[PDB]
Parts: sequence; structure tokens; C-alpha cells
Amino acid sequence: KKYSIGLAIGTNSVGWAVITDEYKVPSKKFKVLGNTDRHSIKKNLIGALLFDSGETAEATRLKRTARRRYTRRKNRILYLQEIFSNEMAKVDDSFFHRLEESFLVEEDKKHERHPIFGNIVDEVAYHEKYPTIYHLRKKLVDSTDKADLRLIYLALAHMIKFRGHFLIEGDLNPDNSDVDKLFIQLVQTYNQLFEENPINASGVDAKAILSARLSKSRRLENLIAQLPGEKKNGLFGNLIALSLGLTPNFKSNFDLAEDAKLQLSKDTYDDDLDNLLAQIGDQYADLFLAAKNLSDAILLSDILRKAPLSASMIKRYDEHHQDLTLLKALVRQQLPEKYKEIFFDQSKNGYAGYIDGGASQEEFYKFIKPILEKMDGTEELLVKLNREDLLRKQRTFDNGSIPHQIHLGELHAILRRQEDFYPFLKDNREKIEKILTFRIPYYVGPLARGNSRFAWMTRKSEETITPWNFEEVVDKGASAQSFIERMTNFDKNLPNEKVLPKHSLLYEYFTVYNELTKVKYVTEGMRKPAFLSGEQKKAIVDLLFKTNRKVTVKQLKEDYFKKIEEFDSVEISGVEDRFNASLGTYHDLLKIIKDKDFLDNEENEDILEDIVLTLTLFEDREMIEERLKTYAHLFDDKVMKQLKRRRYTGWGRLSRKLINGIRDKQSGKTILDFLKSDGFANRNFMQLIHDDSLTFKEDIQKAQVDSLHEHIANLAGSPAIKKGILQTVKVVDELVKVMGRHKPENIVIEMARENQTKNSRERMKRIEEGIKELGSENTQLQNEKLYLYYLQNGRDMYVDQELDINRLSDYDVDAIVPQSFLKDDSIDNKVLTRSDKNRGKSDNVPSEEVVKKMKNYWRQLLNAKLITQRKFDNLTKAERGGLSELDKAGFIKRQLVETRQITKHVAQILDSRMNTIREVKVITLKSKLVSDFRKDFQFYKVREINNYHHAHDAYLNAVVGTALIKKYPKLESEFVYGDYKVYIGKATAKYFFYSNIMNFFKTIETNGETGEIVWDKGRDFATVRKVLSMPQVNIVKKTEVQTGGFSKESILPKRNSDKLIARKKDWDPKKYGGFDSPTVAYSVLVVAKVEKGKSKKLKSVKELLGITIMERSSFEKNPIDFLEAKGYKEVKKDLIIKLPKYSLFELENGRKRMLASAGELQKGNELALPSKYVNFLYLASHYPEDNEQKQLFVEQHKHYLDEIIEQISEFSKRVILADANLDKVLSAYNKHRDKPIREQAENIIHLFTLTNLGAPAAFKYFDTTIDRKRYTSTKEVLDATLIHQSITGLYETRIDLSQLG
RNA sequence: GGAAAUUAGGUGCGCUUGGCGUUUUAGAGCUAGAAAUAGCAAGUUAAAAUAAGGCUAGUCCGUUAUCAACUUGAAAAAGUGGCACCGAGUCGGUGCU
DNA sequence: GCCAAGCGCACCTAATTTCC
Repeated sequence: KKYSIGLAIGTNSVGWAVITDEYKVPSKKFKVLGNTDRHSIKKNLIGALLFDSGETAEATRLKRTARRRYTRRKNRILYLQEIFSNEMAKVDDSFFHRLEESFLVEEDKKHERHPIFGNIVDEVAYHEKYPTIYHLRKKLVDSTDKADLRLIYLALAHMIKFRGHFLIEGDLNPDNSDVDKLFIQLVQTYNQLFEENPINASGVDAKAILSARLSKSRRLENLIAQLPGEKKNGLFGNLIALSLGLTPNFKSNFDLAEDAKLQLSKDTYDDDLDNLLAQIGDQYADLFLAAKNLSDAILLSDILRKAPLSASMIKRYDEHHQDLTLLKALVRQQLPEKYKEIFFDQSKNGYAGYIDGGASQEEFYKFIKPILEKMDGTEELLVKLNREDLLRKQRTFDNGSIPHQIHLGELHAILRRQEDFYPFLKDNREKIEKILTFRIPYYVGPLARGNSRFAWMTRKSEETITPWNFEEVVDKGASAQSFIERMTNFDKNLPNEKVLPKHSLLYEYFTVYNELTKVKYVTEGMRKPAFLSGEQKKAIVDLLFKTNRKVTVKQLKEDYFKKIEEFDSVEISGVEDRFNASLGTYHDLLKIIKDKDFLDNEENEDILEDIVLTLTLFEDREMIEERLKTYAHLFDDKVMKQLKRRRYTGWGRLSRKLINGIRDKQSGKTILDFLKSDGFANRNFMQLIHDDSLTFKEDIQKAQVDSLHEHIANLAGSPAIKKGILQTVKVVDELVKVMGRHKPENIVIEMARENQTKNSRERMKRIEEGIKELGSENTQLQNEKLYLYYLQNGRDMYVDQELDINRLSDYDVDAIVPQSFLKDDSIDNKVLTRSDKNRGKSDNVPSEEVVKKMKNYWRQLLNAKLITQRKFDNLTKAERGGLSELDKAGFIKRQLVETRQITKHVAQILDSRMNTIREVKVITLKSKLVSDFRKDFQFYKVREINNYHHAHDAYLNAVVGTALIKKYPKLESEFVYGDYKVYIGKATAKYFFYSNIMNFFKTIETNGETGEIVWDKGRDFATVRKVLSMPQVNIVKKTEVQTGGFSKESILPKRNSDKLIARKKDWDPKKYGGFDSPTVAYSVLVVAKVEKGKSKKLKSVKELLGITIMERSSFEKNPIDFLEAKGYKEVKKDLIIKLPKYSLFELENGRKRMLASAGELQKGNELALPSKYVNFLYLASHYPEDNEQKQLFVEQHKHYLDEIIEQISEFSKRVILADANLDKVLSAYNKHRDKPIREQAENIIHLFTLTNLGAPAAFKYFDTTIDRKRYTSTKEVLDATLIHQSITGLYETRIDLSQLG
């Protein structure tokens, strides 16, 4: 018999069904294993596998990094404590000890409870003189008096432990603090360079503008606005932006050919500036210096106002005191009835909650704001609140802007002050400072000893790596090299050959000749088009591609064919407007080394290939020098300086051994040789690789030498969908064994599209960058119309006119490619215009009329990067011919056939495992075909009822899939791999996919092309309806061992209960608090004896123990010792059953339960509603007129509202066993019986949350809501029937646990 | 179906790094009462931990993927369950071997 | 439990040119 298999792949489900020629679902008796009275059972060959989602590795990685950083932060302190160890023991012997015990309660604390000095008197005095750490810091920076070494350590430790960011490479100058004096100095040096066009900085408040709390882009706009006739994209405008921390491009300001982007924070700025000044002149040298100095002043004034930061923290502390003192007074005098709630009540978001409650600054401001407004004399207070500078703490969320240089400055100062009084401080100055400054390079990674699967570093020595001897022990080279070599692709054609750099000389030679060998030309003398020749190819490369970075068709026509070969009229094919491939690297090195004869000499191909490789591999200037030491004799000093800066990025798709190369046997030529000259053939790369006349094909296939899991894991795509793919393959494989190892006829796959789950800042940056290129709040950009308004510079996209910023609601949002052809609603296919009719045709790409008029305006937006390249091409698609009638057909075809790559991988895998010439055909459809089939023939789907619809979708897929391929034999739907046979009527093709493909279903007996019965409207319709009416479907919930975090991450306060988890072994929760809610990995059946106190006797028990994630490693190593440690003796090891989550149990009257944990159960049954009630619920919930009115009649005619309630009731009273809940359901039901059917049926659907398989959840009926009732007892399970299910659920082993007492 | 180039967007994997949060303790609360309770004073900071912990002791590892049961394999993983027919409230019945 | 910065590599999507 010939059977077919349908598949519905989701992120949490795999639907599957087996189907015969009559479109029916087979039945089979399956063997039942175990110790039960059941030996066989009848099951339909249809079902669904449900599972929890696959997770990404992101959360695991973030925590992995955080673990390393906590370890390394602690080490930094230890490094500092080591240096202080000797001299501290003389001053205080237990100081360091009191620090590492500070967390302990006074009882547990071995030493005296005062960490700093060890007595109450000195300790109180300290906090009295130094309320904050910044008071001490600022003190030690300025004062020249000998200070306590303990106070010196804590000041330095505080700097080390919280050292600030590393976003700014290099030092900053403390002297540059005056924003105005440096601004004027910046303007003056500008006017010195440009007397013809001076800048008046008379009435500009630079400090108020540049140090404003607004964005860099906003502050840039503010300052330029005060300057008449000055542009933001202007030279001075770009100088300000550089000073603000932005990255401007001076390429336009100096009419340069290449980019000249500068950023002061970047480590390569000094070289990029020297690169720029080399071209524009050293007359702008002290101009960028003046801009540099200004940025030093802007940076300081923003985050602070000899120890600027600490002093700024002190001022904040002082003003906090002032404003608090005033705040209490105004309350005592005006609102005394609110004083208790504000300053004593932690529960409220007042000052009390702000200090001791845990309320945030934002929550505190919102609460105290109306209070301030009600009172008077709060004018100076509310202005601070709106400026977010009212009653601020020192340690807050915005301290992240503080560079490490500033903490370093204070640290450096303190060490200098006490360098004389304390000896070892003078020697460890560079040493202590290094602890603060040292940052492990990203290209080095973890400093492992070969025990880390993430590490790649290689050491020079066996010594312990420290911040001081890092370069001595660590080989930066082999570490940085390995960093890139471990990620770079290998050639697919030559699996053992590493791929070439993207900017390789040979590579660009390849790309150019590959394109060049396929262009054609027609002159007046020839009647037929011809390929270029070897001599012609060599000339063009010599004269065009080596004399210009890019080559246009016009350049090919004029500069070559007309100028060199004396041809007036020439027409070029195989290339449009300009060549895609180019020789960029060649022109780069040409400008650098200034030796053309050296470059054109193929004798130095290996040399230049080695240079580009090292420039692509390494970024560090010091690493470049060591890798270019062999070429010191070839280039002068100035040449090497320009070559070290030239660093490339990116890697190609082909290896060197492949391109030039393996030689063909007879010809002796490499692939590149063929691309240079191939007589009349001019075969391109794809033709050479597949040519059986050549030996490239054989050499490649002989070069190619993996588990299914690993292959799937390596595929791109979400781990959620990849998980479903693996289970799909297992379902199919088991189904084959079910069908006696016989392959199916067809496999029809339907894969659901996944869901769409900082953005305003991303959108705001693309606007600011676009406006500045045109010379024209963040949360507001959420709206599509407003966002497009700025994207279109307040102008129409179809008409040359300005749009009103108010009547946005009165204007239209249009789609470039009509919604009928493509299902795209993104901004890449969206346009804000005044009218729909201004686009021209309503069934096509915007007319050539509006294209010819708006082409320029669009290009301006394109060059301003306000619109995508793709969006541009779609806007002007009518210029190239517009949407063809075949294109219209293609868009309809691609609505039925899946296009996604990840789906093609599933089809490819199943095609490789089934066909071993082609026995099985793999078909991949979209959900549209089945969905329309359900809507057309009233096979309505209601997901909230049960999970059967997953199996239904799979069933309907195989039906529609195999019937369409039988009725109309075409293979644009069936998957083919590597066996592609390269080889009007579109009006019919468009009409074909538009209707006729589903029409042969509509109505009597449809036949195939050669007398083959395909669809019988008399019987096959009832067959499908019968299938969807089957009460038995194999629904399997994939049982899984829970992994991940030990518990919830929230550390709870101390409590008297013993439910809390200890954060450390010695930290009892009663005194220190801890975690709650431990996560259970899996449960274990335990049949043993337990001591029944206090008789010291034994009583045999049968219990369910939950093995938590934390305990799992301990348990699995030695379970019997583990169980004995918890009070379980006389343990029957043979009765230890592993019970992961979702383990299935059957009880009385067929009710099933699944394990959610060792103490909670879930509902294990499905409510199989008849199809009649299903269609009624769909229609009544959704409320051609001649066709829609008739369906409204049956809706009105039927009284099913009372019958569905009876269905749920019978199910609930039998299986759900929720007495109190169900009674509230029935009472609230008839309560709203007066409400219309649409309002009734829509709430009836909500009621199925009561009967849904899985975890109990709350559901509401109108205004009446119902709390969820979960099963908090697992005692029932112990005397029930455990059911081990295979992935399909067809093969099951059931264990009667009642015989294990 | 697949490959290369050109433009761009987007997603992931890995590394390096900053700032919060949380938890315990330190920062002597005072006065009036026999005490529960009132009147006030005060609050901004720090230490330490930040999965338990582990060994190979590294400035390393510690939350992804994968997992029914029963037989096998170092492993990857591979093996193990008779077929039609008639019905349908979760699968049942009848018949063949 | 959250927010933020930087670097590299790989992949997918989406139109053009040339091919298998």
C-alpha cells in the first residue's frame, strides 16, 4: 500500500498524520509493554508532539561573562591587598580580616564589629568626618598631611573595585576644563585659517549649550543655530561634533575622494588624523588640536563640576542635605499631616522608601512631585526635580559615563601625596596603577590552562599571568592569530583550504575576470554579439581597472572601444551602468607604495598576498610591524608608516588553491587562467567547476570527505525552530518503522512563521544623520506616519510638495509593492503620501510618470540613508519595466510555496534520508493553502479547544499537497537538491496560481491528466470531515529534564522559616536571608522505609522525591548514598524510577495527569468536541453577502450555547475535578444568557482554559473572572499507571505503580 | 534547487568591559514612661556576596543544545513491537496468522 | 534581575549581473 505523511512544524509542536490513497487515516493495533494487563491497543496514525521552546545561548553567555568579571574584580582587590600586606600588619594586624568578615552578624563575626578601626569611638568619628568615601578620596588627593594607611587603602580599593569604563583610549588633560576658553580658542584658530569666512562667537553660550543634558546631535544643532549661515555638515560643524564625541566625516569638507572619519575616543585616531593631515595639509594640525582640547572640557563639565569627581560627589551630598533640610521645614510648616508618611513609611514612595524602602529615584520623584506643587517656596526644588538633580545619591545608575582615567587621576594623586611618608607606595606607583588600568584584550580571551572549551590563548611561559607580566607570559600573537583562524570559513570546494581575505589581490582579480569574461559587445562591423578575448580582457584591466577604482559601461565605451580600438558605435551586454567587481586593493597599495612596476609584476604575487593577509588578520600596529619585518628592504620609512595604518576586514568565499590554483590535467591551466583566456568558450567559474571536459569537477569532489544533531545545530536560525526540526526527523523515522520500513509516497511539510518580539534611539540616529546630510523626542518615533514624515523630510514621496505636520491622520500610508502581491507591511515597503491615487495604477509598482518626476528626490533620501537601497529599487521598479505579468504570477506562487531557507534545510534533510533513485517526494507548502481550504469548506480551526488542530493541519497538508501534485503534475513544489536541470502564457500562469489550483476542489468528480481519479466531491469531503471528527489523536508532551538556574535570582531578606536556600554553606538564611523556589530537575519514585519518630522504628513508604538542579550532580553520582542521607533506608534500587517533567499517569475513568514537579500535577486529557460545535463557535465569534448571510442563519438557528456547556461540564466532572470552579462557571454562564450570541460565544471560548491540556490558568467570563485551581497533591500518582510514550505515542510501555507498594 | 559578485539591512555565536539592583553588617539614636506607645533626631556611605560549589587550582569551570521505556555500542548512535475489515466520546469490536 | 559599551566571525534576506 502507498501511504503519505503530512507534517506541521511549529516552535512548540510537530503535527503528523499518515494518509492513504482514499485520503483516510489508517488504524493499527500496537504492542503494549510493561507489567500491566494491557498487551495491545488501537490507535489512529495521526498525532502531535508538544514541547517547551528551545532557548538561545545568550542568557548562558551573559552569566558566563559576569562570573569571570566578579572573579577578576575580586582579584584586583587581592592584588592590592597583597601589596599592602606587609606594611599593613605593622599598622593593623586584623584590618584586612575585619573587611572580609563585614557581612557576618556580630555573633558569627570573630573580630570586633567595627571594620575600619576596631572601636566604636574611632568608627563613629570617621563617618562623622567622612560621611561618604568621596570625602576621604578628595581629602587624600589635596591634603599633604600623613594619613592612616587604612584610610589610604580603602580610598584606593574603592577606585580599584569600581574603576570606570574604557571607552576612551589614551590620556586626558586635567587642565582643559574651561569649555568657553577652549571654544573661543577653537573659533579663533578657525578664523585664523579662514579670514574670508570668519565665525562670530560673540553671543554664544557654548558652556550652557555644549554641556546641556540633551544628546550630542541635539547639542550640535543648538550651537550651530546660534551661528548665522553656518551648516551642521560644514567644516566647523564637524569640528564641534568631533568635540561632542560623534563621528563626523570630513570627506566632503575637503573635497576628498575617500572617507576621512575621525573619532577622538578611538585608539586609531592619532593615526587617522595623521592620515588625514597628510592629504589636507598640516595647516589644519592645530585646528584638530583645538577641537581635541574642547572635547576634554566637554567631557568633564558633563559628569562633574585636584579631585573633580569626588568634590562633585561631595557637593551633591551637601546639596542633598540642604534640600532635605528645606524639604522637612516646608512640610512641618504647611503639610504636617503628611510628614509621617514621607519620612517614616518605607511602604510609600516617599523619602523613607527612597532611602530604606528601595524605591527608585524615578518612583520617588513622581510621588513627591504633587506635594511640592501644592506647597509654596518649593520653586528652587521643582526646578531641580525636573532637571533630575534633587536629593541625589552618589552611587546611581548614570555613573556609567565616568571614564577610568578620572578614577586613575585621583588614585595617582593620592599615591603621590603619601609617597614620602610611606616607602613602598613610591615603588608600587606604576604597579598599583596598572591594576586599575589593565584590561584583558578581547582577542586574547580567558587565561586558561587548557581546561576551558572557550579558550584559545597560548602562553609563552608556565608562570601565573598577572597584570604586570601579562605581555611576558602571554603570546599576544598566536592568541590574536588563533582568534581569527578559529572562526574563518573554509572553502566548501576545498574543505581543508582556508578561505582568502576579502581584499586579496588574487580575489579581486578573480571577481573582475569572472564578470569580464561574460560581457558582450556589438560594433557596426559585426552582425552578431561576441565575447571579449584574452587580449581584450588584458587591455581593459590594464587601462581601466588599474587606472580607476570603478569602471562604468560609458568608460568601457568611450575610453576603450572608441578611444583605443577606434569604434564609434558600441553596445555592451552582461553589465549594467557600472561593473560590480573592482580592483580596490590594487589602487590602495598603489597610492601607498608608489611603485606601479612592482605591483604589475606577477613575480611578487606571494609577497603582496602575505601583506594583505596580515593587514586583514591583525589590527594592532605593533603586531603589524613584527609581521612585516621581512619587507623592510623593499619599502622606505614613509611607505611603511602608510601601510601599517591600512588594515582590512572581511573574508572571501573561495580559497587560494581553488582560484589560482589547481590546474586542469590536459590544459595545465588554473581557473583564473581560464577566466583570462578561454578562446570562444569564455567559461565562467560556475561553468569551469561543473565542466566534465575539465578535471576541476573531479578534483573538487575528491577533496570533499557528521551526526544529525550536530548538522542541525550548525544551521542558522532560532534554536526554537531548530528544535522542532530534529523532532520532525525522529517522528518521520519512527513512522517509517510503523509502516514496516516502507518509504512514504509523499511528505508534505508546513512550517509556521515565527513571531516578532533602544529602538527609538536607533530610529532617532538614522533621522539625525539623514537630516544633516540634507541640510534641513525619541519615543514619538513609534508611530509609522510620524516616523515616515521625518524619513521623507516632511515631503510627499509621490509628489514634490511639503506635507502638513498636523494632518498626518488625513494623509495616506501606501505600500510600494501592493498588499495583494507581497505580504510586506514594513517601512521598507511603506510610503507616506497625500493620496492613494497619486501612485498611478492601484495594481502595480508606482507609475513611470511619478518615477520620472521623483527619482531625484528619492536618490537624495537614498544618499542620506533615509530609505533602504531595496526600497529605492522598488520605488523605481517601473523604470526597468515594472511588475511583469509573470512577476505577478511569481508573487502568487511564493504565497503558496515556502521560500525560507530554514524550511529548505528540513526538506533537504528528509530528502537525504528517504531517497537512497527518487522514491520519496518532499513537498513544502505555506499555511495559506490549508487555511483557505478550512475557510472555503468550513473546516474551521479553533485553537483554544484542544491540541488536535496541530494534527489536523498536518492531515490537511498531506491531503491538499498530494491532490494538487496528482491533479496538476508540477515540480515547483517538490524539493529538489543538486539535480537541477538547467533549461508569454504568463497571463494564464498568473490566473493558474490565483484561483484554478483551489478551484478543482470546488463544485463533480475531478480527474488527473491521464485518466486518474484525484478528488471525489461525493465521498472525499465526508472522509475529511470524518477524520477531523475522530476522538482519538496521539498527543504527546515531550518529557524533559529541567536544567538551568538553581532558583529565582532574587535574594530575599532573613526569615524564621527554613524554606529559604543558603547563599553560602556557612550563611544561614535566618540571619542572612537567601533564595526561594528551588528548581526541580526531575522527580524520583522512592520505595523504602523511613524512621517513624520518636519510636526509632521503621515504616515502609512509597514517596515521590524531587531532585533539584543543585542536588542533581550529587544524586546521579551515588543515588543510594544520597537517598540514605535524607532519611531513606531499605531502598529498593530497582524501583528507583526517573520521572522528568510531563511524565504521564492514567487513573480512574481515563483521567490523566502530568508531573509539573514532585508536588504539583497538570491536566492530561483533551476535550474532543464534535465538528458541529466547532464550526458554530467560530462563526458566532466572528459574527459575499449572499454567502455570509446564510452562515448567519445557521448561527441564529442553532441553540448550541446550552449544549457546549454540557460538553465542558461532563468533561470537567469526569476529569478536571474542579468542583468549586465549575459551579462558578455555570452560575456566571446563565447570568449572561441575555447577552447576544457573539458576546456569549466569544466568552465560551475562554472557558476551555478549564479543559485545556497542561498547566491550569485563570480565565474570565465577561466581568466575572476565575482564579486558577492547581493540583497541589501528587499522592494520586503513586497508585496510578505510569505511561512511557514513544515520540509518536504509538508505542507505549505502561507501569502499574500500585503493585510497587 | 544551488554558486560568485555588488549594495545594504538583520540575526546569532564568542570574547573583553562599565554602571545599577539585591542581601547581612558597620555608621553609639535621644527624651518621657513600669512597659506597650508618643514626641522628636536621623537618612545620601562602605565592606562582602552575587548561582551552591568544583577540580585539573587556571586571574579556569559552573544556567545553551541533547534526553520515553527496554536491549545493545568507547562513542556517534544503532537496534526491539503481525495484517486487513467494520464502526467511533479519547479508541472499541470482528476476522486472518 | 536590569541597563550600557566594544571587537571578530558566521549566517539570512533582498533586490541586480553572470552561471550550474
